[PDB]
Amino acid sequence: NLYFQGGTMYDFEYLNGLSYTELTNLIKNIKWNQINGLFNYSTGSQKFFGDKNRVQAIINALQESGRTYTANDMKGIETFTEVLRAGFYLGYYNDGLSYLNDRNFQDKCIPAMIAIQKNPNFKLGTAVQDEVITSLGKLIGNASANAEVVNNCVPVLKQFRENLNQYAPDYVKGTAVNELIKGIEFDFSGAAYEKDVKTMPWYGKIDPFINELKALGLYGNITSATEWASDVGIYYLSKFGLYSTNRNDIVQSLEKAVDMYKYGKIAFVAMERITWDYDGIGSNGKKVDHDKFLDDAEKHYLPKTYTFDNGTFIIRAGDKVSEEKIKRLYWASREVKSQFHRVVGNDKALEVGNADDVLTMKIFNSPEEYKFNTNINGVSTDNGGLYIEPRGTFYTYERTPQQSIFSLEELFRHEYTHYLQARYLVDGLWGQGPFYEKNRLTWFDEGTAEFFAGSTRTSGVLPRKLILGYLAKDKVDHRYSLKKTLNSDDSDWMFYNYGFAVAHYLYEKDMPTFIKMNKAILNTDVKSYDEIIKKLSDDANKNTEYQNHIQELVDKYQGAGIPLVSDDYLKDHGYKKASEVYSEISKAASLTNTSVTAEKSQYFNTFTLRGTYTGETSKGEFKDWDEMSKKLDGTLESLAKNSWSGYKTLTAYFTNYRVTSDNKVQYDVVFHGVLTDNG
Repeated sequence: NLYFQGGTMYDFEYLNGLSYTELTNLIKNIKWNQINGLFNYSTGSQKFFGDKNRVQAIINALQESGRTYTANDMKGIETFTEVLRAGFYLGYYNDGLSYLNDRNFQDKCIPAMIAIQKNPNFKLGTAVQDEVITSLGKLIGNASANAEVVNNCVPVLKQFRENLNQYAPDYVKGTAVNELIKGIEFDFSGAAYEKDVKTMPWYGKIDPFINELKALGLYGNITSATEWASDVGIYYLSKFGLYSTNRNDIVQSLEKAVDMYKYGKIAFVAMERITWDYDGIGSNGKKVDHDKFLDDAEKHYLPKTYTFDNGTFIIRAGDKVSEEKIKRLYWASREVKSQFHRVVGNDKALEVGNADDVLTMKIFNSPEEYKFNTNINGVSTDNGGLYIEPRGTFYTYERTPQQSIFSLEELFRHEYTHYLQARYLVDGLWGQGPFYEKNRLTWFDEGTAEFFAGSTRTSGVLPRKLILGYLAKDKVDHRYSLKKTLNSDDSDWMFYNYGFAVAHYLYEKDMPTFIKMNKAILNTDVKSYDEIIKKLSDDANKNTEYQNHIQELVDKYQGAGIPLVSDDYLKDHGYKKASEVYSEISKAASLTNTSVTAEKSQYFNTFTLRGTYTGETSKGEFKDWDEMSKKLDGTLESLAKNSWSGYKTLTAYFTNYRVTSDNKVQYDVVFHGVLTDNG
């Protein structure tokens, strides 16, 4: 025990020495944080809260300041309450203060609570009055409540309701009511943990309170600013509704919430409350179909369906997403796909009968509307969009330039690449096999995505201006070495931008290593991949190359752009007899043993042409790849010189590089374009 302070910071050793009179008066005019280690379990605090007479003194003093507080003076009610909250907290966690855990002791706070409630100043209004309510709600949270106490909250709820449009948007006002409700609910739920809810002092005695929550929940005229309040109303209507004699009446109000706000946030909550709090049984006594409700909700937000490639590529979209966009996205998928197969060298899906056999894209009208996707489909919506491979489904939304740096096409070009990685490159589950036991592909998965997003029809892969722009930052470190980028647990957001630079670097400056790397992933050769990463990491030379290549990108930024699909794709091409197109493409590409498939879409038809290409004597694999790129891009360009508009829709790739017994270069070649001949 001590009998001196120093510095307006107070120790328990010192507080323990004071008479109760002196103590309670001190607490009235100090902030709670001024008490040192207040929430800490000490011999000091043990001694302080261990005295049943002292805490009772603290309770009595709070009861007195509850009787006397005014709009201008709070009479330390905040401090009194924080001190008590500390009592109960330590009593919960530490034996020796366990008498503080007993609900029977906690009830000793009720007379103080009532005192606060009977004060004519127990109303929302000024900062003091509001803080008093906030403090009360938190104390109930740690202590106890009566049916009597709860019902005294009724005027405050009415006052809030009657002033919803002013009060709910106010942080302090809104926090007060929320703290009060949440506080009471926490105490009540705690007391009934595994006990029969029917045997509670307050059960059936809180009808006025419940009725006050119905009114909030079923307010109707919500805005963005006031929605949370009615949300609280519904959520806590369900919670307190448990202490009503009429179950079916409570569920009726919840079902009304669903009808009143539909496919908005509060209907989802109300619906959750029925299944979780009320056994998913309605007011009529029959099982509410939660699954149908979610299906109804998805149909409301995603009413439009667009089908491509014989139903293997489906877009479900909001009513406001442009049809032009839909088409552009399809053609964008085609551009990225052709570049991807070129580099990777495989177009045959790795597994049979996976969900990605059909690609599905769900595009909400807006970021606002997008949020209900987590509700509807159980996925995070804290993103610009998301590909879920086990579902073969991409979720995103249409967006304005102000809403996102990325347009919808760009984001799709990026995410689409993950669909390609998972289907055609990485065997088994994406993110969950041998290649993921160690953290080997983080740079690669994200880097190749940014990279392939820049695919074009006839120019290969180009850097996107936006990523080039990012690279324009601090040269002096901050810039990653080759070794750092390849070997990421946290890193700053720039990590992905350097991953891109590596991918681009390898593509432009070192195709041989790019191909070797992809073949390793493709063949599931974890050892070859690790060896390649090792050589690159250990070789200071490749790093210097990479460092200057970063500079080269930074320089290219001035005149760069975003590779996006051409308006040419949307043009009315008109008729062209199918057989002429095939012959024309076969001659110009020198294809052999060709075959074709025609596919039906929502707005057009398409064909896929497959042929063998065999050229002259091989100049090595990587030189072969380079020339094949140039020879093929050249064919696509010259074909566009023809009068038929449809050649401008063509995309092409090659796969399965090999050499003949006579060292002649040999590839599988694929062309894709619009088809305008029915027969």
